Amino acid sequence: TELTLKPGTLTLAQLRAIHAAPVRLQLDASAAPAIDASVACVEQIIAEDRTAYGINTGFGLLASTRIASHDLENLQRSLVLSHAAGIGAPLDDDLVRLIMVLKINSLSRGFSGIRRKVIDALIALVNAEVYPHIPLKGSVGASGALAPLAHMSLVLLGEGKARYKGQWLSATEALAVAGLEPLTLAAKEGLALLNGTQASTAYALRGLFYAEDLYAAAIACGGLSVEAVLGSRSPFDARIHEARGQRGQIDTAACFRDLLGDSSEVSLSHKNADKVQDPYSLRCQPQVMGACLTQLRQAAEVLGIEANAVSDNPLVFAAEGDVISGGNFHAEPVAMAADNLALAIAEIGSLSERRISLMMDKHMSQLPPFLVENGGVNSGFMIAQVTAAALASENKALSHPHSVDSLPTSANQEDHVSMAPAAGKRLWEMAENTRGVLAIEWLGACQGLDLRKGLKTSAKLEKARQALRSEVAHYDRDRFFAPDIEKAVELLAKGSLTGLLPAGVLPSL
Amino acid sequence: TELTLKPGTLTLAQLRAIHAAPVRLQLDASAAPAIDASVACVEQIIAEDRTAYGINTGFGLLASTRIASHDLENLQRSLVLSHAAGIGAPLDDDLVRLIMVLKINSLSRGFSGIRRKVIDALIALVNAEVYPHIPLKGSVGASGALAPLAHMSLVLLGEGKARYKGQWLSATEALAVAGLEPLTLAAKEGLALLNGTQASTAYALRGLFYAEDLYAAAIACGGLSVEAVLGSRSPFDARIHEARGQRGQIDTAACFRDLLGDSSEVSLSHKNADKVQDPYSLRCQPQVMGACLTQLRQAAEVLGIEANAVSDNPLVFAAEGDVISGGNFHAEPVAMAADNLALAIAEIGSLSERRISLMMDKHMSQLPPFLVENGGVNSGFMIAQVTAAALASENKALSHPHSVDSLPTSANQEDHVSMAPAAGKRLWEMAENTRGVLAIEWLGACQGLDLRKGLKTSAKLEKARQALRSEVAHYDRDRFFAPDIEKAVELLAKGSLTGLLPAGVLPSL
Amino acid sequence: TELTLKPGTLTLAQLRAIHAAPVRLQLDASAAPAIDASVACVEQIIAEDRTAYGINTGFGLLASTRIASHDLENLQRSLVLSHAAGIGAPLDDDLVRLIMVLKINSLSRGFSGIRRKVIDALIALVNAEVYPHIPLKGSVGASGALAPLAHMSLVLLGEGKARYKGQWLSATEALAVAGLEPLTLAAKEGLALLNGTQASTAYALRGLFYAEDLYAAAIACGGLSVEAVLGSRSPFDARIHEARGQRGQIDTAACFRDLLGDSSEVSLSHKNADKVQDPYSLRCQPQVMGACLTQLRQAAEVLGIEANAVSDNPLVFAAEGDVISGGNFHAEPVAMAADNLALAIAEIGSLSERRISLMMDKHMSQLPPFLVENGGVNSGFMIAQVTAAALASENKALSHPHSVDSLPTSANQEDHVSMAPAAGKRLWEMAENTRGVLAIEWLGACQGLDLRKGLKTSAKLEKARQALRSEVAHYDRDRFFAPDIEKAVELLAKGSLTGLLPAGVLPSL
Amino acid sequence: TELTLKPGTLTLAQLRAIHAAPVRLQLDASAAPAIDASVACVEQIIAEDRTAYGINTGFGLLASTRIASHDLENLQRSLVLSHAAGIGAPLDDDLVRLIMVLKINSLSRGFSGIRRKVIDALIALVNAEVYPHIPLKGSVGASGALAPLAHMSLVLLGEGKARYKGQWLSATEALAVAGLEPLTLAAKEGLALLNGTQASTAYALRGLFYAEDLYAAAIACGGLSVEAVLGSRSPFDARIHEARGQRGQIDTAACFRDLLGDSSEVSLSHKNADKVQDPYSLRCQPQVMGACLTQLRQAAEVLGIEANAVSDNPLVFAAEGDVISGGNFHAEPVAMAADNLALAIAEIGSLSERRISLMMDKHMSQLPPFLVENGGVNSGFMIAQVTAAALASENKALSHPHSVDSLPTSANQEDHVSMAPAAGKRLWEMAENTRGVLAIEWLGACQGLDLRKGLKTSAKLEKARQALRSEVAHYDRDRFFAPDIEKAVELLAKGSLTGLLPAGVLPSL
Repeated sequence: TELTLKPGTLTLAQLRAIHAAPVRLQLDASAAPAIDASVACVEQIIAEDRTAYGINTGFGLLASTRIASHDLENLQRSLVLSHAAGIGAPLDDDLVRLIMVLKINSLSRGFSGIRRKVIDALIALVNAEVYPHIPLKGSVGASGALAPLAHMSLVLLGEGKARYKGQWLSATEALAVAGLEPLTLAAKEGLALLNGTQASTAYALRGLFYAEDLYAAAIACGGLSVEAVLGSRSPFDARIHEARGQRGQIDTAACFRDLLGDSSEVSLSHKNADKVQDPYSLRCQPQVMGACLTQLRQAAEVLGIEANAVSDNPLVFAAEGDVISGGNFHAEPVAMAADNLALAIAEIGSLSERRISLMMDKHMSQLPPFLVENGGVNSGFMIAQVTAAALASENKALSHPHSVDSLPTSANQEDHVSMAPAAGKRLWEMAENTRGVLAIEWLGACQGLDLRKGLKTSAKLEKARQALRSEVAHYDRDRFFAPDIEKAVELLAKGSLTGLLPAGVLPSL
Repeated sequence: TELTLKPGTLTLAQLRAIHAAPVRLQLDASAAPAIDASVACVEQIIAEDRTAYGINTGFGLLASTRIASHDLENLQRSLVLSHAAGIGAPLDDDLVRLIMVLKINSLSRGFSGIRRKVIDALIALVNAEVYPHIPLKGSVGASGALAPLAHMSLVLLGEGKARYKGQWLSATEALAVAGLEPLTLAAKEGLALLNGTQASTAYALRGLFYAEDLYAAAIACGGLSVEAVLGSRSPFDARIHEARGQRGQIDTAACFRDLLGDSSEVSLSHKNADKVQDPYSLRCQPQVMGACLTQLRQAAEVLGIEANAVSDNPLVFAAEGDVISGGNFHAEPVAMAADNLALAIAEIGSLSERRISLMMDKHMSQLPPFLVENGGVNSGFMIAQVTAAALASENKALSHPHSVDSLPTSANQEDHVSMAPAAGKRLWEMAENTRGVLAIEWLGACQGLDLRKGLKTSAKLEKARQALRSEVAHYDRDRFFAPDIEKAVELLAKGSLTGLLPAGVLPSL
Repeated sequence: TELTLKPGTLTLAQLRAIHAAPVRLQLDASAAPAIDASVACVEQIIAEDRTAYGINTGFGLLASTRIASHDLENLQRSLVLSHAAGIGAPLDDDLVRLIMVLKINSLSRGFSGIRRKVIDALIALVNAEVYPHIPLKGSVGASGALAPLAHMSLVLLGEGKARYKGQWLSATEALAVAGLEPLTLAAKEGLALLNGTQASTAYALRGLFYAEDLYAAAIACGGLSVEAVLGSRSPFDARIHEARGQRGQIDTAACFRDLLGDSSEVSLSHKNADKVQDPYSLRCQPQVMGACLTQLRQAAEVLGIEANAVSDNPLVFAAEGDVISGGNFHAEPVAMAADNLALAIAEIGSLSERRISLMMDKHMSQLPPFLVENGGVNSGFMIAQVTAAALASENKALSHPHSVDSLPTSANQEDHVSMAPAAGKRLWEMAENTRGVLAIEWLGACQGLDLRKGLKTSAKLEKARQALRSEVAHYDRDRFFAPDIEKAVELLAKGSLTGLLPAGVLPSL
Repeated sequence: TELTLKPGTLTLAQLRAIHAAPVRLQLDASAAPAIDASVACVEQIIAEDRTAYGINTGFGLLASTRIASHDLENLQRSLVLSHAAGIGAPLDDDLVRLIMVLKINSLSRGFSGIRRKVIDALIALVNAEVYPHIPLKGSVGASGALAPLAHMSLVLLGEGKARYKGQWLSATEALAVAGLEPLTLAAKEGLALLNGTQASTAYALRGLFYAEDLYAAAIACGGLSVEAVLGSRSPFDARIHEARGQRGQIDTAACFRDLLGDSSEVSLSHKNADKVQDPYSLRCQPQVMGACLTQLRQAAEVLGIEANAVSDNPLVFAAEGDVISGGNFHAEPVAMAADNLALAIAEIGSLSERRISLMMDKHMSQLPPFLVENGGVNSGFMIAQVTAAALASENKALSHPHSVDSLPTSANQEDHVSMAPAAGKRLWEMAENTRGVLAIEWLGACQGLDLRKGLKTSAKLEKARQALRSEVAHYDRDRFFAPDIEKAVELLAKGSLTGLLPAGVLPSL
């Protein structure tokens, strides 16, 4: 997938693509002038013997002291070497890549004052599929992607290590792989590379994509459970949704009618489609899932903007010759988006679990008192029904927001931070919880529909049944179930059901 | 303030007005046809001997059993009498009113099948300033505003009690005050009155308004602290914000430049406006407060929509002659908005506290090591600086989201609920925490600027100084401070500083 | 109730008594020597021209500078005047009193270096039922009960205000009421009065007592629901509990067998007492309530110790002539106890709610599908069953611990604090949630047993039925229920059911 | 390490040993009679044609229906096969082993009615170092260790897979390795193996051990930082601690005096040991760490008891010939212990972080404004100081308790559960956060003391310096730090500093 990048125009779709697979990129020519221009600004500042913080001053107490021009190259290197004090397991190549591409997009907007040749270097590591070692922990989402970003730049200066073809090489052997040589940095270039919200942004983005995949899956899964228990379609009537006027819900109901259709053999084979009321977990799916869609749409907007943001410091405005110190490196926005996404992920998992319970019960579904065929011979999946409770419950605590916490770092000058990295990181596990839950819904609904011998559900829903059944057989009775769940989870993770959702509903899809 | 209501067109401003003070309303004539029409639909259903759930069936197991037409009037009354099982202190007249006006707006959209004369009754209690007894607790944000809504309708049937001129009268003496008589209800009218998201919506709305008032105040307060410590204005440079591309932050910075202006006597009296970097708590105000503005804007949209929503069940579509049972009574959306608003309220309080700390410190401000004049003679407000820490910390726990919790009610048919009432209720206390924090910032900044003898800050900021000083004197030293805070809180609560913020920034303002 | 206090020997029972009602106290003569002795130590330090921090140094930067002896009296007064920067509503007389008695107990251990005449003053305000104004907020549980304690001492120096006979008098008119005159303080006496963990300790203690009252009530209530639904007694078999070896549970089961007895008319009237298994919410009561008892016993121990603790600074050891600065003013222990107690309170509320649900369901009880007599005529308390869900759910968020939060105060010298005040304060509301829940259980079980015409439960349980029925009639059908709950709550709050629990189970009882 | 097990006498030390390394065990002869006896009870129940739930009834609706005696062997197998519906990664051999040994201890108390030959089988898999596949997720801590326990028993019946010499074999090849053959089960044996609190108990135990290791480490680390910044020893004066009367704190102070001694070259080289007050993070170490010790001691007691508990159902009392159904399988106690331990782990991490901050600051330590040697040349570890903030902050959210959550499983008969597995699982990550924090403290203090050329600290503390320096060199300046942290973490994880703490302080140590 070749991209000709025009900085700051990244869409969430492209971001999905970048997160998902290898990317080949090159810059758009419209890019060259602003980048090159911001460098000449920095360059003339130096030459006019002027002194500017972030450009040619020292740091802290010395933030006021000029650094010998020839002293400047060692500053960079000291900055990079010093900040790589992260901790944890190393990010998978996917996230690295994404972060690499986000930093590139960001620098290339020509507000950062670093040479194109340095940007060009990053791009070359991207194109070569060489991914610098980045550890999961250390950043508080304020003062630049500081460790993760430092760990990234290490390889550029022939330091640290990088992964290639799944093997750890040296920052040197790997630079060569990319057709490069160890690089030396100039004024501002140290602060340009190490500062930004890219790490936290990639974390939050992965969570959004995850939240997105679960959403889609949940519409297919909730559609089967409606059928499995011979539920109504009336809860999906467009008019009820337009009368509430909630868009998330409006679009969600629409998605539901699309997948279920006006009726099915299954649905048609039950006298009427009204009688007894359906339980909230069925009936209020548009409302709840609808609320969830809104949530993930709000975050997506914030995150869509941040992915193209000029997030370093200080920023250089070559047109006016100004260099300004701000705080764009503060990822509060991103943190809140991550926290936002937590609620949607949890509540999708919550609703699916109650549908599982419904299904297993001696009614809430209208099938076997457990699906199997007697609580006394065996006792089917009342149990997988327990596993989903355990996963759903977890997400309740994981929902605790991180954007409200903060610790005064490095001498109460850095007296308020975001915690965006942790806000976002936790969504990944939250999505695993919700994914196992749905998988169990998926397996349960298909088991149940199965019991309704020879009957068929909607066209999209029969596709969802077949997707499962292509890899997991009907579990009609006593035998080790864990491996069914395990398999269902994978298919979900491979986006098995994603294609059934109508297009343009989800931000990145 | 007279309003001629056109149902479902309520703006957040009008809602602010309704929440804030007595409202006189009447319906717009364009209203009459749909309302009257939905009634005739219900009415013809009855007459054609047809039986429809929510209209003329029983409930639960009997949800399938027709109720003798003449039996129907007692159903209503039984519904109302039965659901008023709430708990807690009674809502203040303000919230009652708001809820009353939201239910009225909702019913009048003519999807609810209840007589105009019943709507007219509600409106008359509004116009008369007669507020039925509603207790704070009982609702789970699903199955209709059920208790609070039941407690409301009680007065209509000459039951319960209502508050008038701050006194509890009987639902009878109070009905009369409104020029009314006890009412009898007809088919569907019981479910129309008791079902809806109005209670939770009013709770969340009050929180939004609160969050809004704090925001504004926080821009004035953060502006004074910048001055108090001779901070920079460069962090507010429009260009840095447009380069990030975040709107919340863009608008926030703009608000800051508006209040501070390019410079002040105070600011002008300090050699330069660059030198040492400002601490995050100063520098990253656009970023953080900007993130907060976004948050409260997202919720406002959801809540703005819900205030005009047709939230009862089942809904009647007279044009097609259809009566449909959905789940619009599920307040998931509202719950998430409330949870959303929690983060903004907390983080506004968080940033203000670190500014207080900065100010009290032997620097972070550039004034007295505590503001007073020596930690050894007395020791000023290092302490009020402690009180703000206690209030800020609280909001960290209060931020725990309620929209992720749910309990299966009334026999796992109501197997998923929202918890919207609690999500929203908790914001009120959260705003008190943040308001005390800011008050202390307000008092501190004015104390500090004071110390800079005879110097003046911006025009809007001098207005903020004077607003304080008009009621709270300079606290130049040893004497009981609590009463300063107490006073500052009130002024804040009376919206003292709200008028300084530029117009059209905040949803309801 | 006259007490002759021997400092540091307070029991939790006496503390319950002090919290619960007016106390008359006087010191034990064994007290005089250590108190008087610590004063003479301070006094000789002064006279030997020695200089000691906390005794005769300044504060902060000046913590190293000696204060003119004649300057010392104004230090006290400055300390008191300065720290009273609290916020919130004023504590009820009960809590004030308790705090007053805890500070008295503490000082009197003769480690604090303050005159008996000053202690004597406090005691006189206690004996006279004069309660100084203390606001709920401001303290972070570290650096002395600082504001609340300052607000307390205000009255002593003829400042602030005090409540007497429920009226706010002046610290002067109120001092006189106590037979006193405004007092002047000496070296160390300022730090002795304002520093300590008494405020947080009283907060946590009130929560413990609350948690205690709920526990007892929950054994009576859970006993009725077992009967109401014709549950088994076998889950209470001593042998099952001794086999687990958990003491909390062992004692809890014992309490259950005591209240239910081997059998009842009710229980005897059902063929057997085995058949179908009982649901966890019945069967696992010893286990869950047992876990809860342990929790509240652990906290009680910590809190029992803290109530007698010498918590000021610095401390004076007259025997060796030493004055030492420590940090006993850090209430971490208390904070954790408060957080501890949160889990017990929540989980008691949680189990009671599921018993309500069980009862309302068309089984889980064996009575009316809702208790009333048809979901279709009326529909009874399926609803009060909703109110309990709302109260139970709240406690889930309120359980979020405060002892994990901390903010660096007054210049990172006070860089770690406890947050004990908030940890404890929140339990009070948590107990209201759980109390409403139980009240609803209480009312429901009695309603249900009622339906079993003319049948009787255990002797203690019939007492519990009668306690209710003495004030709340059988609610056999359609009519306003809220007022039933309201009434039940009160009785619970008046400890109505507390006397049925066997003695010596609960720490303070 | 050979053990001759006398059931239910396990100590926490032995449990530490079992968790930590391979165990060889055999039963004590005193064991044989009760085990064998409970079997004959079950056996005679069968033979007398009597029917008993859990023994020879069906399940659920059929819980009342007798199972053909010859039908019974297939019941077991169906039970096992059915409940293995867990999810997640497989537990490490350590935890498996521990769980295996806990179930063995439990069954062997002869209340479970299963043959010794079946117990003997488990023991043989333990002795052979063959560890059945157990996935991390699925259990809600109620209804028996159900999935994890089912997954365990799978191998016994020649199903599933087991790990041996770090390789996954078949339950068959692995049974053989243990010298076994696939087993068939009899009455009650299915419920005896699958039911219990062992899984959650092992999870919580690992957390306790972790919490224990961190505690010790934190005393050594906090001792070095006191020295690094030339802090006082007076805060550790026994008298201050006895005056508070808190035991945790009393023992903690004692531990501190033991490690620091009355004085050191370092301490001796600073004029006095009083002057300026130390910051809370130093001074209040006994108080905070003391509160933490209490917390972990409380949990340990509960967990110590649970490890020896008879936790299955129903239980058999051969002496009286009774078979009783209780609910000992409800792990509420364990859940609360796990939640309890969370607070200690967090607060240990919290205090260490503020000590790091202190150290890095241009004071709070008295060393380099960052440790390195100028914020302007390089800038040392102000950064690792950031990494610790990120880890400490995480633990704030992870502290959210799981014992307050619950979901009604398998048809509201299982209407209240514990969530003990998740309460405990989360402590492991929480300990990683706190361990990285301390590691960074460790590295920082040693770096700082280093700067005090040629000076020495206490004898135990010099051992702690050397432990580090044996593997991590002084990091005197600019170069990649991450690998220092990485290394320090490992040493901590290998219990490097554990041996310095005086004996008998910690429950398991």
